[PDB]
Amino acid sequence: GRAPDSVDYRKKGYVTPVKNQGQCGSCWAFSSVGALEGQLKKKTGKLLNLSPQNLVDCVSENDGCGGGYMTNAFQYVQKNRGIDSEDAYPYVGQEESCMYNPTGKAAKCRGYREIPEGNEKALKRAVARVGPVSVAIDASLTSFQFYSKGVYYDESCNSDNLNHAVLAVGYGIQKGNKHWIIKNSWGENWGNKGYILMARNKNNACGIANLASFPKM
Ligand SMILES: *[C@@H](N)N(C)N(C)C(=O)[C@H](Cc1ccccc1)NC(=O)OCc1ccccc1
Ligand SMILES: [Cl-]
Repeated sequence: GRAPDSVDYRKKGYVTPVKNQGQCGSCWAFSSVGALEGQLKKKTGKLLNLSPQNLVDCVSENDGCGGGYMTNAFQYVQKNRGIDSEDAYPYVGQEESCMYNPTGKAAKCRGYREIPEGNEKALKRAVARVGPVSVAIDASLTSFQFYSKGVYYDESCNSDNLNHAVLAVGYGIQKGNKHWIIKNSWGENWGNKGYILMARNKNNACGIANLASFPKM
């Protein structure tokens, strides 16, 4: 196909530093801003930390630290005509009243698109064509908690048990094992400096391609 065999948007400067969401159920907000940060770098050449807090406080269809959908975050940025920067709307790991200000607007959104349910070929073509893509996974296993290196594969991962939201920032192959390059929001001391390589084309391992989406900019 058109899509490269390997792409790593970290090497292209599309990916901001790894964040830590803390105990707040804001994985959906980190996943959403990571996809928007990628599109902002692609469309403008600038990499900026965007505000997950803006989403936690202001996306009324989501439950703040109580969880949320990435699609509701992209719909909010579009309807709201903006999202603020992290720097001036910082992450405080607790739900507060919405303090969105358009003077601090750092990005806009024109809606979102969904990858077809369970289609890893279509997720690869989207990551190649678009950039980083928001994904939901089964991150429930202790093997995931203690991940260090290599390509994560666990036969106990359940593609119908989506319980965490992360960001696919590329894909490739390592020691013969195809992978997705996944940015987590558990800080830089988790995983491989905050990243995990997750098995690719292993029958939608951990449900990586079951609820993937990206923003239009
Ligand atoms: C992350 N820290 N966190 C608590 N999670 C697991 C969520 O927020 C999940 C992420 C997710 C997204 C899509 C599919 C599967 C999992 N979202 C979630 O639990 O949404 C619940 C919700 C509550 C209120 C309004 C909308 C959704
Ligand atoms: Cl979602």
